[PDB]
Amino acid sequence: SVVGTPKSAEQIQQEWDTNPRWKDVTRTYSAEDVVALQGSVVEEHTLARRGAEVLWEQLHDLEWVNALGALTGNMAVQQVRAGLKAIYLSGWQVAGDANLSGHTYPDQSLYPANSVPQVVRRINNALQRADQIAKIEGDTSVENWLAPIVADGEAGFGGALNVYELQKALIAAGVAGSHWEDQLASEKKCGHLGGKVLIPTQQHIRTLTSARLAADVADVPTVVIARTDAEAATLITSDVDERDQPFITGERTREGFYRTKNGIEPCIARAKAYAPFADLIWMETGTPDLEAARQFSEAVKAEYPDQMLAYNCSPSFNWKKHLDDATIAKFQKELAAMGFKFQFITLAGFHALNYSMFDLAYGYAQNQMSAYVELQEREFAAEERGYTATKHQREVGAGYFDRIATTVDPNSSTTALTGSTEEGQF
Amino acid sequence: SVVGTPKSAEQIQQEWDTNPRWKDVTRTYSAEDVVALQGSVVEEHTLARRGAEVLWEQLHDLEWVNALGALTGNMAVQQVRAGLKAIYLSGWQVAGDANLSGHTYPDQSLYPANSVPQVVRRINNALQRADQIAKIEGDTSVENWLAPIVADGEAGFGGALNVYELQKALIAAGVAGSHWEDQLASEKKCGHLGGKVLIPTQQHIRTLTSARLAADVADVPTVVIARTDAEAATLITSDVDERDQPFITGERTREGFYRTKNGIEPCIARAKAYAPFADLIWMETGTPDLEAARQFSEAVKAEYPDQMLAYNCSPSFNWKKHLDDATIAKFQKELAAMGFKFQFITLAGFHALNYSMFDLAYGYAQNQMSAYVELQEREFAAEERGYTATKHQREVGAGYFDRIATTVDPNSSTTALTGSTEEG
Amino acid sequence: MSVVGTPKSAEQIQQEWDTNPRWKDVTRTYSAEDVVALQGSVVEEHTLARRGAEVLWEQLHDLEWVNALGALTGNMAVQQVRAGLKAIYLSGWQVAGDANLSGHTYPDQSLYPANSVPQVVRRINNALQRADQIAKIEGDTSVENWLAPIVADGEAGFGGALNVYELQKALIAAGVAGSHWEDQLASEKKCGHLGGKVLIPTQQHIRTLTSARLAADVADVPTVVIARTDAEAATLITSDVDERDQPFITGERTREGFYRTKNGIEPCIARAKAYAPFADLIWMETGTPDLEAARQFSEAVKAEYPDQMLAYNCSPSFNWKKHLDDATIAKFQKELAAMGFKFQFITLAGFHALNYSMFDLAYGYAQNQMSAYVELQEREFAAEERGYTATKHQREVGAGYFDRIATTVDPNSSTTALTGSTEEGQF
Amino acid sequence: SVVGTPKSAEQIQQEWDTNPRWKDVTRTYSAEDVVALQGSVVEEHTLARRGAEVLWEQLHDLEWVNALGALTGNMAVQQVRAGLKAIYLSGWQVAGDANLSGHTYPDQSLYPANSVPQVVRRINNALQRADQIAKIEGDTSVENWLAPIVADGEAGFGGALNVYELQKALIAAGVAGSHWEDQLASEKKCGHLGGKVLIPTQQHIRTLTSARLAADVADVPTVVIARTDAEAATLITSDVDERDQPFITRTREGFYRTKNGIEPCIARAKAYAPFADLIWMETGTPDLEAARQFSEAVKAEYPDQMLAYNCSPSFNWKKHLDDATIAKFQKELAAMGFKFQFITLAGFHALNYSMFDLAYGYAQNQMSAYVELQEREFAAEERGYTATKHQREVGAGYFDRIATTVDPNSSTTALTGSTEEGQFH
Ligand SMILES: C=C(CC(=O)O)C(=O)O
Ligand SMILES: C=C(CC(=O)O)C(=O)O
Ligand SMILES: C=C(CC(=O)O)C(=O)O
Ligand SMILES: C=C(CC(=O)O)C(=O)O
Ligand SMILES: [Mg+2]
Ligand SMILES: [Mg+2]
Ligand SMILES: [Mg+2]
Ligand SMILES: [Mg+2]
Ligand SMILES: [Mg+2]
Ligand SMILES: [Mg+2]
Ligand SMILES: [Mg+2]
Ligand SMILES: [Mg+2]
Repeated sequence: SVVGTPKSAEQIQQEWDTNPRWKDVTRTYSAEDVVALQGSVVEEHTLARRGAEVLWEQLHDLEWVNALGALTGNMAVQQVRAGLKAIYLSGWQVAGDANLSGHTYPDQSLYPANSVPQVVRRINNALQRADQIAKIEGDTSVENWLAPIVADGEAGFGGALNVYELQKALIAAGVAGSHWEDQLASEKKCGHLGGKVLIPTQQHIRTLTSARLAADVADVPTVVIARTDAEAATLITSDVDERDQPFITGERTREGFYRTKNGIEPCIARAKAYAPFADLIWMETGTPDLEAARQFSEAVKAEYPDQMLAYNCSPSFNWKKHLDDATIAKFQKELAAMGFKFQFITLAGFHALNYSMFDLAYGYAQNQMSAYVELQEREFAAEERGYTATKHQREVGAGYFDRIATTVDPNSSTTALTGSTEEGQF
Repeated sequence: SVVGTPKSAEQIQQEWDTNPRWKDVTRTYSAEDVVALQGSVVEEHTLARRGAEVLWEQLHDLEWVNALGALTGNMAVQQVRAGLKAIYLSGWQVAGDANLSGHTYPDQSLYPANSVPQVVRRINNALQRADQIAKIEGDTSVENWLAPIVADGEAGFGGALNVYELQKALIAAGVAGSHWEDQLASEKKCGHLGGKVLIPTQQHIRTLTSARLAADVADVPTVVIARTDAEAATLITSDVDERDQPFITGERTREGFYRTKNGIEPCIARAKAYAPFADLIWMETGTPDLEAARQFSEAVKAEYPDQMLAYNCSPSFNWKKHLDDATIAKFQKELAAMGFKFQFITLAGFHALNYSMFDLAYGYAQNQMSAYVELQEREFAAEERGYTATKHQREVGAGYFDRIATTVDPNSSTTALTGSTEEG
Repeated sequence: MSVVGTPKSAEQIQQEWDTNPRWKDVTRTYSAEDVVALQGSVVEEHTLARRGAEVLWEQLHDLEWVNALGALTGNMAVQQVRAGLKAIYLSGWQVAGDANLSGHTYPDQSLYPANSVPQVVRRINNALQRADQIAKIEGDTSVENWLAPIVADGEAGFGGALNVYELQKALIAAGVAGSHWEDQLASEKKCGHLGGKVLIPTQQHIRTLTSARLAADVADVPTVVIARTDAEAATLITSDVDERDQPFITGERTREGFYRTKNGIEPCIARAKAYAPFADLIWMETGTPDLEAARQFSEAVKAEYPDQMLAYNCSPSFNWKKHLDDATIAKFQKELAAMGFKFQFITLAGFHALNYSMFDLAYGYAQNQMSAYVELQEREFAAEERGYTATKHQREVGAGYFDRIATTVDPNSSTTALTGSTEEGQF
Repeated sequence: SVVGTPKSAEQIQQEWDTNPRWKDVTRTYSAEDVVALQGSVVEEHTLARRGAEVLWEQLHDLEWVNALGALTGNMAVQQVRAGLKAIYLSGWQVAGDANLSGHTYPDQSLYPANSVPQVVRRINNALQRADQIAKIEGDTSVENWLAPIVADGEAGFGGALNVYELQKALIAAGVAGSHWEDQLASEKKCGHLGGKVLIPTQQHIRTLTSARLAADVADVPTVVIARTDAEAATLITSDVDERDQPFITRTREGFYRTKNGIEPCIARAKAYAPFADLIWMETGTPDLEAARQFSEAVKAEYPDQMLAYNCSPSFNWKKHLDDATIAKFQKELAAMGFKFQFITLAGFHALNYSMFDLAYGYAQNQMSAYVELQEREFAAEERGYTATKHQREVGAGYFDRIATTVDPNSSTTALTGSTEEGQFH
């Protein structure tokens, strides 16, 4: 069999040399090194390839790509139904409510390292079902159900090999892009939690190199995003890297960590060091501030004019405490003009899920069915805007599985939608 | 070690004979049969025991117990924060958005049989975290974070042994109660989908016997709920049971199923047959109708006066198409007076999750951050009603893990909440 | 937009069905248009399922026969291929007993979660991929194909036609080459050599085989579909509705409503003929390892379907030397191959190898401590003569492969694994 | 409900003060700190409690406790059937053939952190099934099917909170004991691989403190084992700890070079002793004299301190030792106070060799090779082997008893009419 035969080093090198995808991309390893790791067969990763290709085209074609954190398949389906063109998969939300330990965790890399890959696979499965249903329903209102997924690689759950395996698993699950931050994995934090410990600049370049190598061995053009936590972090594991030494105070903690001077200066320095290894760069920041965003963007683009940036529109900010309604309304449009081409609300799904169930349950506790009927009536009203989930049986594929059943046995007595209350009452 | 030493058959029999929990409960097997299956060690199932005890007390103490379908841990936490005293775990919602295949499924027993147990364990873990956080915060506003979970056993994913293993896994995960329906597992449907096939009355008694046996071997007083699908089902696998023969038309399908006359009559007959084996009885119905509910309740209670009933307030009903606002407002209160002591909205979580994300995403697609700020402002406003999740770091246990970190090393340089944007 | 994973047209699918000799003897009661209607906008490529199915089909026509042993761990499959076997058998019995997603030990009654065999297919493929990766960096060309095709157990499909469909789809996603499907009631499913088996009607099993083929067609891979009949020993059937089953119905029913049926080779031959248009291979479970009974089955099926390939379970559930002499045991698989049994497998080989080897080691260790372990280590050193490599356990699980990843990322790494290892020093 | 009501700080303190289990145990946190973390309900962990209690009793009653690495449930069942009194659960074997990624890995903490807990739960489930079957068969030949499990915590998969969560998950799964090593989690290695990086002495005390705290919050007396990798490791993350500074002698990564050998192992063992129920030093060769030097040095300061010894398959045994020394090896270690002795990778070698041997024979001679194995199994029945009868071994008789309890007249029970009933009795 010739199925999945690897490319030659010469073919890979020719693609690196000529495909404009790789115009601004440094690889410190060789094409021969990639082939050496591929064995005799390379599995095709259709959704990872398609998603990465679509995401790269969108980042260059659209004014910007925006996304909301999704922690369930149905969440991603509604994001795409509502007109969004990308899915954001938050590690924070996976820690809080969707990880393979079954526990609720704060955002400290506590959950099992295959948790985000499993949610990537789940979101792709949910979008595939919506795509399958749309086809049998003749629904062409959504152009692309398979929206690219950008997923959270955190600090890679250890060393370069832990990074490699997480990137490989995200690709197997069908990820389009992944982000990687310059924190110590054993002390990893939410960008907006305290107690952050940076790793040396060269160690994060190793992480970004490992993430690219896993994508190259998997033969897919995954979008690699570099995140820096240097705006708030006051600790670093080591002063070994001369690029980090300007910020080192000389003081050490009892753990052996070095105190370091935080702020935009070390973020700009790290962003420039990461740029040759990053398709997008993201700096975590303490406030939603267009002027601070402009300072970062202008400083990076002075050295790397074509470097695209990413911006976390964090729910960890109290928005109307900091900004007026006019500034809130223009916020993403203004960032887009500075080169922030991927913009995302990390914890949108956590807030939508927790608030909506609190609101319904509180009403139900007081007024029982009156509270539920208020929601059902809002759902009927949303059908005008394209909402379909009021008809919950077809939404989860009852019509699709009926079509499988009648394909196998046209005369089946046990199909689902005929005689359903959905057919009768909706 | 004497840890987990089994009870004697004599001790089990004495408990069956004297505990009022077992007043109305038929067991066709013996205490000796239970001990024979327990090996040398019986694992304690703390959350299954506590949950089952609390649920049984609530069903007798409260006017009624009501619940909403939860498909994530955080959903269950908000249900309890909002004042609900029980969690409903829908198999439909697990099929649609929370099962171990990773696929979206319609409600036809397509997902792996350990999926509902995993969500039971997840909900218990989430309620335990809320309980842990409440303790370190000195928050006494919720009396019982460990609300009892009633979970969906569907048709047991095969035979009596598949039923046994699902009940055992639900108990291991900390379930309080489980429901079991008289459908053929291979053709299982949502109560409000078509194409339902019943199994014989005696086969469902075998299912209910197996569910009780698994609870007895696990030494926990799990609430066992019998569901009948006979109101809409027009097929049955076999005419072997004389109790089913009055409804058999004599016609068979090409699959070998028997046509049967559906409606309230076979539901009442099956409910009476199931009553000695059921802590609660549930009949699926085509419309939310207080008079039809009364007919069912009065017919069952004529033979079994103390028999408690359960009612699915289904989102599969178009509520304002059938009922006026006054009838909707009194609906659960009126059912409670008829003996429907467990009432639940099966698909509440699916609708809350899908609608809230559609609404936010649509607004965000049009107006970006303005749409998110509308939600954040609703969250701030809900703090007056007891909503806490606006402070998302403490909500998922950042303060609890900080307390572990400072217990291990009081002088740690790397705790999370100090210097957080949440604090500042 | 991206053209990655664009589906084929119904016309292209139909042209393949009409002209590819793979489909020469294959009946599909649904249409090419029906397949495209179920594929949405994007078809995921299943590289290992495609390659495995292609290799298995070629092997079944090229080799005198394909033989396999039940594997329940990745390392088991790796050793089977290292030892020269060209296919992996994945037993549902072994998954029930020691490798299923419940974490429980079960008898073979479809008690475990339905995604358990797919997970083990993915595990075996991952293990063979690691052996393939290691062989490449070691310049080891002693094994031609590390990615041996996997034939996996679909049992009775864990419910209805839709449960069958989803199990086949998950087996394909995991990289299966072939899957087998039996005519038992899923709710009463048994090991072929346990009692209490309940058949389903002939037409219901054709529905199962149709569903298994449809899932492979929608996944766009030529999966090998194996039909198994349990009619040799089963004395119960769910229904007398199918006229093909009525000749064996006694008329008596159990209190469960099952019909008693006359078991033996006659209903197996009848069912095999009914299944043949829907089956790449046919397997009848049998009560004893008997070459003459195998010949009777083969000749009866091939009289109607001359090119129909057959499969044979060389079951550990047989007491072999109670039934056969050493000469008959030695020629057994060769003689079956000449009758058209082109896939032959020992279902529970892994269970017996694992359980016996650990009992033997643990018993010796309980008595004589390190002397018992050293006896095993010395047998491993001795087996290097036969091509065994796992004595060097660090390279066997990829320490050298991960060192190569580490030095690709950072040539100057201070923290690679094999340099300074006791394996480098002492082996 | 009063089910799972927590103990008071006063009750916990009274147990710490008076139970001889805690005689040699330092806790740097308080009883009040433990109660503060327990919420309103404490889940009972029956198998973790029973296993830890049995293991502690065995370590004081038996000349020594020995074990083999088990990576499947059936492996553990055969170890107990054969007369072993403890199960060892190797992280190396989980990396190689039993982890939740589905991948084959070298021993570098690459697999998901809940992998060893899942195998603990699996082994307990398998031993429970063997116990259930033994009861219905009236088989009293094994006194305790629920042998204590000692499991691998590696370097805790990150920080003190990752340690805490792994210990909690091992306890939930029913572990009796867990081991924890002084390596950097991001660079973790097999004891017998190169490229090991130590963490500071105080950082490992933090790990051991976190492992004890998780057991205290879970209210079970888990056996906590401290492992040092200082015999071979030539790197350490930091020179911050004055106890480590005597061995410090930097790399491009910022690691400090350190002088390896028995001296830093003895120093670390003494520092860990107040926080460790057993202490284990990885070593380069199986050497009774080096073991004696370590044991005598630790017991000089901590006379009752029990030790653990890895009888590693990573050693080429007959290259280093004669048959006489191999025969007495565990007995001699036991006399030095090595009360837990284990062959880490026994299961990997038994599984890989047995399938290679069978598959090679089958490739050459087909059914003749399988019949050789089946005949060895029949022959082993004299020594107590039961798995030749594979249907009863995996619980066909147990599930038949469930089926007939539910419906005595069931027509679909498994063993009646089976080939096992027909051909093996
Ligand atoms: C948790 C952060 C996001 C992150 O660090 O991924 C936030 O508060 O937005
Ligand atoms: C799906 C049903 C509930 C069920 O059958 O569990 C509904 O529509 O409410
Ligand atoms: C259990 C059978 C195999 C099977 O039915 O898969 C045997 O005994 O070989
Ligand atoms: C891999 C080691 C064991 C370990 O470090 O757990 C060995 O070689 O024995
Ligand atoms: Mg994150
Ligand atoms: Mg760049
Ligand atoms: Mg249901
Ligand atoms: Mg009753
Ligand atoms: Mg099988
Ligand atoms: Mg054919
Ligand atoms: Mg280890
Ligand atoms: Mg000590």
